[PDB]
Amino acid sequence: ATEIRASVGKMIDGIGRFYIQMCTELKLSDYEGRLIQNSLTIERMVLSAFKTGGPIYRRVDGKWRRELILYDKEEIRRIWRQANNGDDATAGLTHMMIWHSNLNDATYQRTRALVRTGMDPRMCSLMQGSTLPRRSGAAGAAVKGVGTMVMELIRMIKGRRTRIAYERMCNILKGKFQTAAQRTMVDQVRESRNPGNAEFEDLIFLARSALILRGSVAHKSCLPACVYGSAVASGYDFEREGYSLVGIDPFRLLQNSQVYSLIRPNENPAHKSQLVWMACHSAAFEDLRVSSFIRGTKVVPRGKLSTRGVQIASNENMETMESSTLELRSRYWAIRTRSGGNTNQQRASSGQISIQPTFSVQRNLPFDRPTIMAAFDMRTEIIRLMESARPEDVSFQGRGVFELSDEKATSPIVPSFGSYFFGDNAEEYD
Amino acid sequence: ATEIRASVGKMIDGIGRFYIQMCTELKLSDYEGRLIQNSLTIERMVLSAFKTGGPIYRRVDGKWRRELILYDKEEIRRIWRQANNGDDATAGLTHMMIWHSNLNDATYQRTRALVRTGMDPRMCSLMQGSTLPRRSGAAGAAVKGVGTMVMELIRMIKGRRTRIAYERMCNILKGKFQTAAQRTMVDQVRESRNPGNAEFEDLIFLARSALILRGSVAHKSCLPACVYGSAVASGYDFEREGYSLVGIDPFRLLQNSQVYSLIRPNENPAHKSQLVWMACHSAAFEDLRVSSFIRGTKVVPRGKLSTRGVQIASNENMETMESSTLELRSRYWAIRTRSGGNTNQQRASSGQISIQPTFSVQRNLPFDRPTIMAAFDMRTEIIRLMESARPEDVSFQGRGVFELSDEKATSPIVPSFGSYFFGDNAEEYD
Amino acid sequence: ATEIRASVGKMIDGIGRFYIQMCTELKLSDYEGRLIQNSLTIERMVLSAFKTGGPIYRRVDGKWRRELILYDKEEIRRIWRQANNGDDATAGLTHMMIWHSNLNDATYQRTRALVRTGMDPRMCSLMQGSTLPRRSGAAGAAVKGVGTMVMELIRMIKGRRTRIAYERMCNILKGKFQTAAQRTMVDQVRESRNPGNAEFEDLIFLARSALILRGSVAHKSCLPACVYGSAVASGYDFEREGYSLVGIDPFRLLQNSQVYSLIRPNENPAHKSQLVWMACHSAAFEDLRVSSFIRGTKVVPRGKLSTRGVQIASNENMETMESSTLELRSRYWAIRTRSGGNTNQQRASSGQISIQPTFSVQRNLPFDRPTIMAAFDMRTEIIRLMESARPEDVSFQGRGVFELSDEKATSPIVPSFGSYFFGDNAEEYD
Ligand SMILES: Cc1cc(Br)cnc1N1CCN(C(=O)c2c(-c3ccccc3Cl)noc2C)CC1
Ligand SMILES: Cc1cc(Br)cnc1N1CCN(C(=O)c2c(-c3ccccc3Cl)noc2C)CC1
Ligand SMILES: Cc1cc(Br)cnc1N1CCN(C(=O)c2c(-c3ccccc3Cl)noc2C)CC1
Repeated sequence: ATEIRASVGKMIDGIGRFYIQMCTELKLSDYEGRLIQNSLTIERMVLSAFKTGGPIYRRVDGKWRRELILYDKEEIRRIWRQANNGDDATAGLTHMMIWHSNLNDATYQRTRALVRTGMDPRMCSLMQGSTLPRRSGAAGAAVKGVGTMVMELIRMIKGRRTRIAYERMCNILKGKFQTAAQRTMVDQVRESRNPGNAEFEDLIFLARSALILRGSVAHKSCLPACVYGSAVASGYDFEREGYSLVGIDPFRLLQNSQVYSLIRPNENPAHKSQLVWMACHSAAFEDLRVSSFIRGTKVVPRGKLSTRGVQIASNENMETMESSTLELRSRYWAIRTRSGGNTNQQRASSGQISIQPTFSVQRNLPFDRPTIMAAFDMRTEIIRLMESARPEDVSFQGRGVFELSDEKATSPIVPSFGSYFFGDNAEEYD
Repeated sequence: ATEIRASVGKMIDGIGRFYIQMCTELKLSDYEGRLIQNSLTIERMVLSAFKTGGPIYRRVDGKWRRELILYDKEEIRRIWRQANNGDDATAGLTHMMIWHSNLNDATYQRTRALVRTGMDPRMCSLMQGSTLPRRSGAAGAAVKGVGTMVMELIRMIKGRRTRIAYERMCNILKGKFQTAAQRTMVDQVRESRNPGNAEFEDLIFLARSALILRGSVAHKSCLPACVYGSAVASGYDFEREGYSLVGIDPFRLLQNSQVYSLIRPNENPAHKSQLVWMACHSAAFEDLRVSSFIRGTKVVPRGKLSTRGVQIASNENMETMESSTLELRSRYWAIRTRSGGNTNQQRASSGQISIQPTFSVQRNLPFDRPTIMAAFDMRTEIIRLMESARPEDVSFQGRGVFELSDEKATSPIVPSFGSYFFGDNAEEYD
Repeated sequence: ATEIRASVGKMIDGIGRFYIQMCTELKLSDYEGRLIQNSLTIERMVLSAFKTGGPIYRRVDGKWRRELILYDKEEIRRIWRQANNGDDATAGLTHMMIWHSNLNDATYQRTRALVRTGMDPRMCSLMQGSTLPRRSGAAGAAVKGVGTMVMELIRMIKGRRTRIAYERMCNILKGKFQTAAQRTMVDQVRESRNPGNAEFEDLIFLARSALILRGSVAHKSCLPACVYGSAVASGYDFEREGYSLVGIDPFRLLQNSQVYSLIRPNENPAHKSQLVWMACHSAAFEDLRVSSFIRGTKVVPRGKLSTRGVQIASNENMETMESSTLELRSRYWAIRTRSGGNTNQQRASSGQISIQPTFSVQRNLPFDRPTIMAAFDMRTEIIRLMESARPEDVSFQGRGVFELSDEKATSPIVPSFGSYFFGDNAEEYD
């Protein structure tokens, strides 16, 4: 833990020093450095570098102005290495990619790409890290969802270093599955010589199963570089204090930060805020109920958000652009989990699925129909297993949210209970 | 459109002139002519004529009095032909039958007739135009529901002009089905020589399918004759202005009309009003949600309506009868559709049917169970097709309600969302 | 009825005289005699007698004190016989056992015992009278649930008087089943020579079926002995007035009684009250909706009750114990039923399970999916039968609740509509 917090603390400290350096280069005011659109361009530039540029937004005579500029990749690559105490520091780079991955996950549906891969577009909840490059970091692998891994595997299916890269991705997917049955099917896809349609059919099956028997997918609060830099500048030592991606730290940092955003004419700044909050705590595919309870205010579905993406395109004119504060704080916090929830055990039950009439009164007599009727080769084992699962089943027994002052997660608050962020479009009402 | 509005405008103009004529014959006051019970008798008389009579209600010394009278069928038949500029005018007649059909559809469940035909009594939503005579008009055919057509077909199954009338009804049903699979099954029932139990079994199957893969059934706002007549009298020219059954016109006319009803001691006039509003816009089997949103006030299920039928029987005594205004106006309007909604296409999906846990918090993990589990000869094609359908699926993408001033349907309002009018009795709570 | 009310009135009159006698022996004040914990010990002592003792709670110098004492079984057995006018009076004894059975049914989940018997722990609603001894009274047999009978039958399966006791329990279970198919399966378990796994598998099947096709299980309001005794003492004659266990009498008696309870530091007295009210009217496995409507205030699930059991263990210290009034009255009353609801008939339907679109408006088009899709050896007959059942189906047509003044059940009030008491734990949210 101390050792982990030490290295994490270093890479966040690196990103910070880099951002401050980059902010002085461009001669940006502190406020300007803390504009989200400016942070994303600077983040983009260091990622492309490993000519490079993008739009940078300044404040001249009461109006927001765009001014795209370019740098040498070598100059940036030099500035990054040196902000990270000599080392090449690839870890801090994939941390900015995962942040971009998370914001993409909240902003865009990847339906157009799912159909090409022959996948059900209703698998979006399985698509964490889909806009993340194949062969990302170890951190990138961890964050990638079951569906993402399946999609990457099909692209391959559809040069003996190709076979090892195939087996690598199979093992990444296998390690994510929490049941033996699901894992044995991955062995049958990996062990296959010259993969084709059978493996395609198998991976589509496995994806569907992961909607019920969920895979272990890592979640990491990753913040725009301007949040870290602003903290390094203001006198916070990430190396002496350490840092966590899954503990309280990102929540605490956001509670001590103020980021800004460019907002368009018709857009609701509160809705823009939800989007960046969701991305910040990797929450695109969380239950809206749990997000809402943590944040304090309601977390509304994508289709009910009166907002477009964070990035302002080259097309649109700056004259109508205004700048708003992003509300990125929370009521409570919670530990970010690697778990997909309970998949097996099946240790007893405890519950009630029907009633026995005591009073002679006119009424319907409720019963849990799917569950009662349910109880009446590896695919067969999988089907039977996911037929046993009920939406009513509770995962993460005992674990709860925490107050912002409870840094050591001493006193968990267990909450009393629309769930899907992407279940509200012109074709479906979920 | 202009040509259609021209003929529609003429037949509504005919009905108007007829009603005014009939109102002067009976020496009725304007108010009395606009009593719904009086309109229904006059409507009945011209339909029977093609001795004939019924109850007529007057206002003598502060009390409502019933006074049944009879006319020569020939005299009525003469009065109808002449109000319709010489022509026999059968179209205007079937328009009054469809109005009666719609009021029946809202007033009575046809369960007793469904059981005799060997049909599930839960098919009421398929029963538009069931009280409409076999071999009605072309308009009558259009308005008749899938279930109605099936019921008529069984009565036949249970004289070579019998075979053509059989094939006619098959084609009416076929034209209503929006899938190839459903249509090919109708060919197999029609092509059959000497129909029997196989065809009975096939048509029962087809009826069940039409609850999910819905048929194209026409909907026509048809108003009591007293509404049209009152407009002709007050100076409205249906021929110069044209008229529509599916556009704004009936809504606009109702917004400029005042009809009355006889109300019994225990009855809620507001509930009586809902019933006649439902009948007026052919809405017996609509989603109560959409009816409520259009009308402005809640549209309550039949079992929660403290009202009986519009017609006051010969048995009941007039001394307790009072007269109320029927509230037949709306907040908005909407185009009446021929469509049954989306049945096929299956072009991608876009949506979310599960969640991925981000926070370590005690909770259930929702998922759309029927949908996920779903994906695991013409009857087989039909079953597979209706197993793909979800109640969550959206039909009529882009189309919405309109303000009463938007005559050209320029600006659609898409609404934000109990659905069944007949799902609230002593045996079922739907 | 008069004859039944006569004998019931006698046994309740016996229990009363016994309790008063026992209260004078222990030199208890009236208030103390009406403390629920004191009533349960006295009840326990007469049941064990047929050395015996338990805790008795007094009020000394502003503090509650525990003082366990013992009696001769023979002395108690003498006191019971004589309070019941000479007779041995076993009936009044099983009435106190059924009361304890009901309080257990409300207090404890029997999941740990269900798993040992190889039964689904979600069958709790079938477990009325599980803590009641095998071979109880005839009254005890009636009150025992389908699941209880199955559990007892397995214990047997897992000395030719063993065979008759086996056949006896089979007949008790058979008489409870409301369908022929379920009854014929019980014949196949009973007729079996040397029972084993086939019978185990059959009885588990039968238990599952009874969640949908419910068995006829008796329900009896049985009150703590202190309620009866307090009424005998205050001048009520149960023998002249008669008494009922299923009519108005227990409701009326509770409305004229005041019982007390020992309450722990953290406990909500209102929640303690719900628990004893539930036990009093045998309502552990009723729909919470109907319980709430009758009682007047909400009847909360077990997991949301901030209370533990009624009995205060020898471990816990009395110094923190305070005494509260138990709120055991109701808004209305209802007849306690022997019926499990409608299981067959299938006489038509009457209802609506889909809609037909009238307006061209963007929306989902609801339909009852399970019901529509449903319609597409004795076990097979059972499966098909329970596949026809819908949670929406109405049982007890016409029957309703009554005002406390309507003793003759003249005017039934039919109510307008969380259902499970045990569907709210750390593993399931039902
Ligand atoms: C930014 C931040 C990020 C994370 Br992850 C957690 N904690 C954070 N802060 C740091 C600043 N902070 C203060 O109260 C301070 C400090 C201060 C400075 C550093 C450490 C502690 C303290 Cl207390 N020095 O002056 C004031 C005033 C609030 C908590
Ligand atoms: C009855 C009605 C049915 C339908 Br379908 C649509 N529109 C309708 N009306 C007609 C009457 N109306 C008026 O404002 C008028 C008119 C008037 C008369 C005819 C046409 C237009 C007008 Cl504007 N002449 O005087 C006043 C006053 C309201 C709208
Ligand atoms: C206890 C009780 C249980 C059941 Br089961 C039903 N009814 C019950 N009571 C009895 C007492 N009670 C009274 O009003 C009385 C009576 C009285 C006493 C006995 C009978 C009737 C009456 Cl009215 N004698 O004085 C007053 C005062 C209320 C109703």
